[PDB]
Amino acid sequence: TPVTVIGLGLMGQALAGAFLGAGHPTTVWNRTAAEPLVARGAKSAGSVAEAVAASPLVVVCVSDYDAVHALLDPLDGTALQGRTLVNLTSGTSAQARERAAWADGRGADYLDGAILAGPAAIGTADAVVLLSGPRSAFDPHASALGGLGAGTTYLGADHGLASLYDAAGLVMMWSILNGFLQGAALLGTAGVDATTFAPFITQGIGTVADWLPGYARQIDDGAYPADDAAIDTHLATMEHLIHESEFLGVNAELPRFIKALADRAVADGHGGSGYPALIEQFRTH
Amino acid sequence: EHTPVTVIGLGLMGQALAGAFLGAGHPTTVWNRTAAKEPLVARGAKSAGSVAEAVAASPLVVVCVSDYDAVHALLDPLDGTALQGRTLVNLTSGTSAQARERAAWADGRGADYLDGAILAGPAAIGTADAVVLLSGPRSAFDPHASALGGLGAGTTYLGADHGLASLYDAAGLVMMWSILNGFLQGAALLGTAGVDATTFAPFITQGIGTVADWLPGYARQIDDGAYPADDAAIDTHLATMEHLIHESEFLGVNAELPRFIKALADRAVADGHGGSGYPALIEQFRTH
Ligand SMILES: NC(=O)c1ccc[n+]([C@@H]2O[C@H](COP(=O)([O-])OP(=O)(O)OC[C@H]3O[C@@H](n4cnc5c(N)ncnc54)[C@H](OP(=O)(O)O)[C@@H]3O)[C@@H](O)[C@H]2O)c1
Ligand SMILES: NC(=O)c1ccc[n+]([C@@H]2O[C@H](COP(=O)([O-])OP(=O)(O)OC[C@H]3O[C@@H](n4cnc5c(N)ncnc54)[C@H](OP(=O)(O)O)[C@@H]3O)[C@@H](O)[C@H]2O)c1
Repeated sequence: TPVTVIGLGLMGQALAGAFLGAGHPTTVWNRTAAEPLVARGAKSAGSVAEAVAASPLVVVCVSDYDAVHALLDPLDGTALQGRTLVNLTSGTSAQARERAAWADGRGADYLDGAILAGPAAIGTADAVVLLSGPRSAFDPHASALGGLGAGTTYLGADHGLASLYDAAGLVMMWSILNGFLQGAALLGTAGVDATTFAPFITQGIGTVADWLPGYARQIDDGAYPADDAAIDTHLATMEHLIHESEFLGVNAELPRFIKALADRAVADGHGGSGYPALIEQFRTH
Repeated sequence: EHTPVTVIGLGLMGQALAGAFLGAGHPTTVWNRTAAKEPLVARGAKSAGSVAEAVAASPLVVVCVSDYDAVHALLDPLDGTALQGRTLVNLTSGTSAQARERAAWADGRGADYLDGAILAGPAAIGTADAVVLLSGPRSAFDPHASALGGLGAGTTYLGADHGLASLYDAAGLVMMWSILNGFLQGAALLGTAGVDATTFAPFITQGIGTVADWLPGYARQIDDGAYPADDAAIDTHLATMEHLIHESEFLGVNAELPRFIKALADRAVADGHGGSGYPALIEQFRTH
């Protein structure tokens, strides 16, 4: 099964590498042409149009959806007819949904994706690559695409999903790093080093993560039982976190933000509910 | 051993504590404002007439009540002699300043003092799931180490400062609220497309594990003043944070959290740490 890869930054190379390493006749193109991939078995290509004509499966990985626009919008109406396009460029759900409409009007199958791992992980069990789009676009190329890693996974029909998953993962990542930093600062005031702190906090991170499947069950019904842990009882402790932060002269913006949300929930009379009732705060504005 | 211990305060957590001390074979005296709050004296527990009697019963006294204002209310009125020669362990939640205050007070009252914090629910007490942090001087902790281990294998002594247990509790709490809020932001986003929280959860917990593994390394960076980019500099985060905001606004979900995240990164860029790795943001968390 021949496959084409458009875009050869760090990630584009990894992608092409995995397709060669899995035995695919692999055609390649980049703006700045120029090499190692053609030195393994890769056929290099003269233009974008030649790259697209080479394979029924076309993969795109460039910096943003503006670059995607730049390389794909100029193509002939016929160039994509009957082909499957897989766009692994990072972007928003709206960008993905747009390319899906565009690709449909250009007579093509389209999968929108997102890579959640570094270039080194591609082709291993560490790779996570999410795909969204219709089954008719994915099933025929499932074997080919599995070549990027066992973590290559199909999320469902709506082309917006990969983006949304990538967003949920990113906000969680920033949330954790910032929580960690707030912690290290606090403890640093008493001279405890970050490296002493870390093993403590990773144990705790694991504990909290185990609570989430249950919080998900609560969110999927509209049912937020207190379980001796109601939002009201969090409130006092959040004040302490703020007072402690202020008093030691570290930043308190994060603790104050945390208290703000809980106050809102109390103000809509959800004081008596479990923490996951805060989903309503995250749903509005 | 049959080494006697007293427990003052019998809310959910106070009961669990007293339960663990009985279950470990300790002659266990008990007191609560709302007396008869009973099942404990129905196991082998001796109940007590007043706070003073409870303190006179045991060389080891443990306190677990709602806040340090309550602690003030029950302990300040005692005679100067009532605590002489005893070890007081306060497992009430509070601030480092509240802990350091009681340590001074307890010292002037002729007592050894450990300040602690419980990081687990009542059910976990007496098991391997219990985490109970203790801080204070070795002289206060060593002679009662066996007794206190009876609360769980996760019972741990943090060192001399009477403020450390509070500070560890704070770090753990802020991390906990940070993760839950991240999770809720995610669920709201994915909810717009009809994907259920329970579908989402296994995806996010895989990721949480991946990020946690980065932290020992981030700690090493923070402990030197050295924040190398590792092909992942704060500048390169910046574009993506804008997308998270634009996505949030556009789908009509809350965007305060994504905006807050971008705010901090902007500050770091404005002090010319754009080129550094993410852990250079510790400086933002250390000021204002
Ligand atoms: N590497 C990672 O850590 C990682 C992880 C997950 C996802 N991703 C995503 O993968 C995608 C690719 O990133 P990358 O690793 O390739 O980083 P990158 O090196 O910045 O991307 C470079 C690729 O984009 C092309 N490009 C950029 N602007 C262009 C334009 N106006 N016209 C034509 N081509 C343009 C570059 O062509 P030139 O030859 O002209 O430079 C090159 O092919 C990005 O969405 C990135 O977010 C990356
Ligand atoms: N349970 C948990 O999930 C958990 C987890 C970690 C830490 N903790 C901590 O454990 C400590 C105790 O909380 P808990 O869960 O046992 O709370 P609780 O169910 O509110 O029990 C609170 C205790 O506070 C006492 N109290 C409050 N004000 C008082 C006063 N002015 N004078 C005398 N006694 C007073 C109550 O006695 P009355 O019954 O007579 O009112 C009761 O024994 C708290 O600091 C809490 O943060 C609890």
